[PDB]
Amino acid sequence: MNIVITGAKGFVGKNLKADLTSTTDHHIFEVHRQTKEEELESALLKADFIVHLAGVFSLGNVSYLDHVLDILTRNTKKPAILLSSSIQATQDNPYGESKLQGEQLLREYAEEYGNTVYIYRWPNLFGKWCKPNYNSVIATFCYKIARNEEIQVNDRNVELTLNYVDDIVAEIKRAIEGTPTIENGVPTVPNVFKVTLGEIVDLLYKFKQSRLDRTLPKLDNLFEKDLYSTYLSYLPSTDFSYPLLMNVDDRGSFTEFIKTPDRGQVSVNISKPGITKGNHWHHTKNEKFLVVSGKGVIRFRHVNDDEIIEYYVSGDKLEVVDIPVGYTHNIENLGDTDMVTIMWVNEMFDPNQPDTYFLEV
Amino acid sequence: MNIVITGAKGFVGKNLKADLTSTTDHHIFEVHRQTKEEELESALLKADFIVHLAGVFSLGNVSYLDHVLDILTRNTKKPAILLSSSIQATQDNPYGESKLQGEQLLREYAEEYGNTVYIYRWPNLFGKWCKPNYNSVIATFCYKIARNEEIQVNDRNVELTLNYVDDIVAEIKRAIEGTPTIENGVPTVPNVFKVTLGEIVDLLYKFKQSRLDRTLPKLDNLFEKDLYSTYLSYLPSTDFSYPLLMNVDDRGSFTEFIKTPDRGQVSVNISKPGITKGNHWHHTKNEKFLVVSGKGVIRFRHVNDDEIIEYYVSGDKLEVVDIPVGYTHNIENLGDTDMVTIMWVNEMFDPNQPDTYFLEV
Ligand SMILES: [Zn+2]
Ligand SMILES: [Zn+2]
Repeated sequence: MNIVITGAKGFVGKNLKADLTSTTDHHIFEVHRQTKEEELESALLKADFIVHLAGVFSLGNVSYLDHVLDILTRNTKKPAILLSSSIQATQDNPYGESKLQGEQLLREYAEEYGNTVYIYRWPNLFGKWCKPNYNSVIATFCYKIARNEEIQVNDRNVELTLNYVDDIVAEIKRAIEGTPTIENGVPTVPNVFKVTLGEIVDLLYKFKQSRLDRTLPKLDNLFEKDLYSTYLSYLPSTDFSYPLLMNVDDRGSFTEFIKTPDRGQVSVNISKPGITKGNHWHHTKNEKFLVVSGKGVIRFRHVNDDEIIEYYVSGDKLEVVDIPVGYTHNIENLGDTDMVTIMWVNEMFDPNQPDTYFLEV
Repeated sequence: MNIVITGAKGFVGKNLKADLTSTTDHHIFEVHRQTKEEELESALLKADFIVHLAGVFSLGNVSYLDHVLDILTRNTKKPAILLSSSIQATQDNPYGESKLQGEQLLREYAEEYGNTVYIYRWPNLFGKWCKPNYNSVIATFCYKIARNEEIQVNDRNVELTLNYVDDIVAEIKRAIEGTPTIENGVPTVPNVFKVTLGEIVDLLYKFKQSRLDRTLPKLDNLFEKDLYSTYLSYLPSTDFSYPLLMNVDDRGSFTEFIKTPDRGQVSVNISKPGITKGNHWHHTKNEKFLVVSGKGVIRFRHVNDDEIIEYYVSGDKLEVVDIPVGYTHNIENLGDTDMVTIMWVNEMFDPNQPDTYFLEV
């Protein structure tokens, strides 16, 4: 079908368009405030569904929605209309009152012409293509912090009610096919978050500093997860990468990749053609060795024993070798090319309280 | 100094010995129930510290502690004595009463001869070298489950009070140097756990099945962490490794390594000498690429744009490249040897709700 998006050059617009063009077969007609009146009528008349995302001469009727509905008046089919209103319609301030006037206008128009309408009262939004140093405080904070530019926070206790652009787009796609999410008898976007400005700033700064301490976001917390992804989007195009700390010597190198306080950490060990590393055991520290290039052996020997157990392994067949506690173990490069072993460990490395003890074989 | 360990062939014994010999300079004399009376006197007389871990002719005094104290009677120096009693001393059952008689005996002996004594009331213990199908229900469960042998659980609600052998050993080492952990005026091992048999069996089964779904233990939960390490110790010496699921084709392969619900997952991508993979973008799925062998490029292009950004990278210099949302990206092998890239992703892969969209460049 034909979908027209008013305010298509906006934050939600660019996102909805990108998704719809890739995820669907529908013909998408974009409408922005620089779309000659000629095509505006064109697209509107062709329309099967209208996603009205656009905004709201010091005198005179300048309502854009009014104009749009006016033109749709000559549309054979009764295309459904989606109206993005605000939770501000409640409050009594110019912005809220304006958005309220828009709903009212649309319901009246609907009762006369019969178009099915989906009116949502969205809260503040956040997500990737929002513009910084404009209206969105989150986009501004992400953009600045990712550039070590200082930010200004008047009150960290200020609460924010939000919806992530991903939900917004998923809900619109659901309305587009007549299955909107209803709650309290009205269409309403799911997963609304209530967060403090302070919590946001902390999270953002943590995201930036996580680059250095190889830290990760708590991914089972929806808001944090969504915030992390949007933060990444405001990254300078020349700052997508960062150098890791390689510990180098004659045997090769050992590099930490990812560290977490609850699921261990993973590092990369590189061993030169003939060296052997290890020959030690642990009380409770334990690992998972995975060689992704080269070939060699991982040897074990229970502390109270003489039998040596060997595990020949290489990058051709990917297999993990657990390192059970209480066994000294070592790993050796048996090939002529560097051996690279990915190592997962159940805890952070601490030279003061190490849990590793030297013991050959 | 000289440390004698009675019951040195026991669970805590083997552990204390292993640690002390590697972590310290002290001379360790092991004493077990097969140590001729000759040396028993020998070691006891030489002793500077006694760690009494040993146990408690249907008629007659058969108390081993009584005998030990008797011999120490002829020890010039007044070596400190550590006595492992049980929280059972409270209860009124043969075992508890016995352990109570031991404390009493030691305090009386101490008041006369002046030896400083450290009396602890330990709960049930668990840890690596405990023997299965004997007294420890945890060791038995680990040993069996790791062998797909069925287990028998009469009541899952049975509560267990435990101490992990690591704590036991750390506390003894602290007493050995006169700085025992005091609580309620008595020496007491830290980190006591209270767990249900059912919680234990669940955890154990989860540990075994985690092998297949590439899952990880919740490492910030002390009991689980300790339990996981002990479970690994009961693994058959021929079952330390497991095969990973390699997705193979012409371009190379993609293998999942580690999966978690809260910190993402990491996989291993292997690319043949000239292929290119990717050419897609995501809404909120994001990654971290790290090439550990070979060389190539990671290309980016914002969806609403034409500029192509390139990141030349290889295994010589280890550097992570974040994949920001909203940019299509692809990675290509520019070398003549296979390229292996470690890939961390913020969420599990789901072909139904994929968050990946094809888009060249
Ligand atoms: Zn190790
Ligand atoms: Zn990707």
